[PDB]
Amino acid sequence: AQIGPVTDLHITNANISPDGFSRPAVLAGGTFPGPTIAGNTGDNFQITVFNDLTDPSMLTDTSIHWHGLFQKGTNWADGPAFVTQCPIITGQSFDYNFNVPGQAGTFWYHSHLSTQYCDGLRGPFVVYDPNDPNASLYDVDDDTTIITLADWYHTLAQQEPIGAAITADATLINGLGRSFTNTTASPLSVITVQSGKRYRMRLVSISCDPNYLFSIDGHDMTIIEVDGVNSQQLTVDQIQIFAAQRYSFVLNANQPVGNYWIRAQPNSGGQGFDGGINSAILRYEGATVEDPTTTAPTTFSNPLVETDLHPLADLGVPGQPFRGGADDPLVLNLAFANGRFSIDGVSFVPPTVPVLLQILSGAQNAQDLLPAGSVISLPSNSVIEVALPAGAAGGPHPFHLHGHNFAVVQSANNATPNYVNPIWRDTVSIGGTGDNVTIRFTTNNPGPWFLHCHIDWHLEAGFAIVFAEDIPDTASANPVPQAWSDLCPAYDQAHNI
Ligand SMILES: *[C@@H]1O[C@H](CO)[C@@H](O[C@@H]2O[C@H](CO)[C@@H](O)[C@H](O)[C@H]2NC(C)=O)[C@H](O)[C@H]1NC(C)=O
Ligand SMILES: *[C@@H]1O[C@H](CO)[C@@H](O[C@@H]2O[C@H](CO)[C@@H](O)[C@H](O)[C@H]2NC(C)=O)[C@H](O)[C@H]1NC(C)=O
Ligand SMILES: [Cu+2]
Ligand SMILES: [Cu+2]
Ligand SMILES: [Cu+2]
Ligand SMILES: [Cu+2]
Ligand SMILES: [F-]
Repeated sequence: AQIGPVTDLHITNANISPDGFSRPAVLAGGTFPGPTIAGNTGDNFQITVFNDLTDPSMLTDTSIHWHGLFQKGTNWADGPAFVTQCPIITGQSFDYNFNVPGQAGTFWYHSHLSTQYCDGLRGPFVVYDPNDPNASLYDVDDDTTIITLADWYHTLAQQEPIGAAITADATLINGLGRSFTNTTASPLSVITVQSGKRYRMRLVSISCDPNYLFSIDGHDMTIIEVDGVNSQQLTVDQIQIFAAQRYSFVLNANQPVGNYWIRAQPNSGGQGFDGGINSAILRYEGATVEDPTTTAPTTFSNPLVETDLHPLADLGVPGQPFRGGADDPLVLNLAFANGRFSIDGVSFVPPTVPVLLQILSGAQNAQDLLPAGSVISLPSNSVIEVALPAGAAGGPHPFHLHGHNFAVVQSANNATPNYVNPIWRDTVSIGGTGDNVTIRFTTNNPGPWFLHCHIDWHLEAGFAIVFAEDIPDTASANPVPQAWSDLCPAYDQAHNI
């Protein structure tokens, strides 16, 4: 029941009750989470998105981002509203037609208009590798081995009151889970395994906000992929996974036939597992159909620490092995005050004309681009370093860069940089007060690429900038289809702009 790489995808409103509480939602493919979109490395995806939304309480416009896919030469298909396109209006459709050369791994898709993905438009996106170097580590890798972690809110995203704290009402694992308050014994998700087999579990955070402490009672987890990047095998018994991150791990079904709790503890909202909140079930074939009776340890033996991860391939680190050892070394001042986030003193407010369209129309330096102060040019064919020192309220903030993955030269909670063999990924926690999480990449992908905190509430409140990478080559690199050119006139007509 995976769809793609060529598929329609209808975006609708419907009622759902994933924790026993009914509310309206914004859904892809009629379900929460949406159906898995899948193909093989190098495939041409043609995802024709039909906007059938009618309920303005969750916005009737939409735009979809394919998280972690580089979109080289297809910046117009990336999805962030007012960065690479105007939204699709209701009753219209749009073909996101792109290729995935050189990528294979676990991704996801989500609305990238306002906080709409929180209202339900989120699902997995898997690019399989027919020649996967990790293939011999497991037996089973299919739709039944994808594990999504989601925060779910009873209050609609657009209706979250100004000046009140936002927390979720349930953790959903594979779309099901129980509410933190007024808990009812609604169905839990079951992940089924066969004793003796090995599974590539593809763990996807589709969170709007919390990070999760993920574990499986009685089991350990051997990480083999991080945000699309193959890793050396790293065995852990708990994974702290931040919004929008992905891991693949090998699960060896090597415990007695039985039932085992799957745990996903968010950093906000309900604490613990009373009444079966924050829980799913790992069930072995032949086990009794009943809840697990297992318990977690008080202290985990081998939690994931990001500096323990290393690429499977020899990826290195571009630039020179010291702070500022890049062609374009940046240090961002990341701040929060009075309900708004800012980067270098500027709070992101989406522009009327998408950044890409501004560039195609001839705006040719970043000082000419709107929003003023929110668009930073990057030079072509250059090593970029971005230091992201933490401290802003609401952390730990998982920062994400479109169009690229990056070397994590410095991770949370550890002052030592790694210029030799750090993991590469696309979403990274910037940690806690005094940290200096730092990323590096090379600019080989012309176009405007969003950089933002992936806590969606923080993005909405301004925690973003756009890197206008290689402005001079953006138009030649990214020819645009007529349907894309039609988006802004249709949107602005519908909204009387
Ligand atoms: C994080 O690392 C960056 C460099 O990657 C530091 O930036 C330097 O900051 C000082 C002022 O604090 C400037 O004088 C330097 O020009 C900056 N660049 C360098 C040394 O390469 C930054 O201070 C670090 N931040 C924290 C909080 O540790
Ligand atoms: C803090 O981060 C550093 C840098 O990633 C880690 O240092 C590496 O540790 C490994 C394992 O012992 C050594 O092989 C490397 O040579 C170290 N690299 C550097 C540059 O020092 C360190 O382990 C991390 N600290 C903790 C507690 O995990
Ligand atoms: Cu994303
Ligand atoms: Cu993205
Ligand atoms: Cu944030
Ligand atoms: Cu984004
Ligand atoms: F992305």
